[PDB]
Amino acid sequence: GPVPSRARVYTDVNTHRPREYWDYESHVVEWGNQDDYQLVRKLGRGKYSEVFEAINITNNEKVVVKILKPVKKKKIKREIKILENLRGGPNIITLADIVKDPVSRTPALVFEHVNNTDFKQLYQTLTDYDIRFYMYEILKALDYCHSMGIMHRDVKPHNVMIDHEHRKLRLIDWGLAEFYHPGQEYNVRVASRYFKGPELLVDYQMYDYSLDMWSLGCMLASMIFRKEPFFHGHDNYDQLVRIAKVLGTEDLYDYIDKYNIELDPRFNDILGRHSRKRWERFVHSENQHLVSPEALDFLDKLLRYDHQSRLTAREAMEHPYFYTVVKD
Ligand SMILES: COc1ccc(/C=C2\S/C(=N\c3cccc(F)c3)NC2=O)cc1O
Repeated sequence: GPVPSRARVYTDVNTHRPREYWDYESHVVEWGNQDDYQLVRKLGRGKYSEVFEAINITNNEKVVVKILKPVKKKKIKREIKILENLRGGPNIITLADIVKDPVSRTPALVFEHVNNTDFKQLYQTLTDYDIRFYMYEILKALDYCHSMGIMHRDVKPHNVMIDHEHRKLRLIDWGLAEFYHPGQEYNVRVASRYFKGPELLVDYQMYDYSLDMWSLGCMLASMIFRKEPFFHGHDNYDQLVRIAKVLGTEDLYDYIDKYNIELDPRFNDILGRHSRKRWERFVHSENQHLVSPEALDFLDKLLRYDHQSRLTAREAMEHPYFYTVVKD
């Protein structure tokens, strides 16, 4: 069978936490007052929820209300428990309340509000310095949640809220996040297609926090190279082919051979043979102001097939790419 794997950091965090910390199925929700919140406008809809701007009438402050569609109560408790565990951490969205919506007959999560700019327009305006600054702020959030025993599993631009006026960043949408337990096998149907790590694309279930670092590398590559998304697959099979055309097929085979994994035979006629490319080939006159040797080295150390070889969040924060970022 497949070779097992463990996280190289924060491996035992949940082992030595009290069971109440990670045993989300036993969590007892503390419900707030549903009439404290007045919905103002709908902001979005997903497969699992709708999100609204709202006003908390007990303080006349804007909040954001996520009304869940019906889903396994286990998954609802998981997201609530994770949000409560991480509340107050650096750049983690703050869950302010949980209420029962009388119309949907489901829980409604109430969050702090972020006056954000959509990434489609924000990414066209960010400077080299802005990108380093906000990448550092995302790493603070990821090192925190990893240090707290949690993997996010849906890192992508749409889940990073940025109020550019106040240089404020929040990592949102913890609905796919999970507790890391050594040796646990996880669902590989997580993350958005363009941000799925090779471990998900080869169906390796014993993955860990390092999945988030692949997704972050995909974000970085799209920003410094001005190509969004960077790995633009048309389905989950073509997604791995897009990656292999950059990282090469020999190291893909080294990866699956190390964990004694077999590729889906449907790759026999689509994968081809590809050399590993140098990142300089993606540099051109319209993105070179966002590229430096430090940026390419940092990106190279995030985008590794082997989840065990990627920078950890803490290691990433030590990288020379962040030397120019003003520290507080
Ligand atoms: C503008 O300010 C904020 C915006 C969002 C959030 C928190 C969210 S949105 C979410 N899921 C979605 C995403 C898209 C569509 C959908 F129907 C649900 N999960 C969270 O935690 C907090 C804010 O302050």
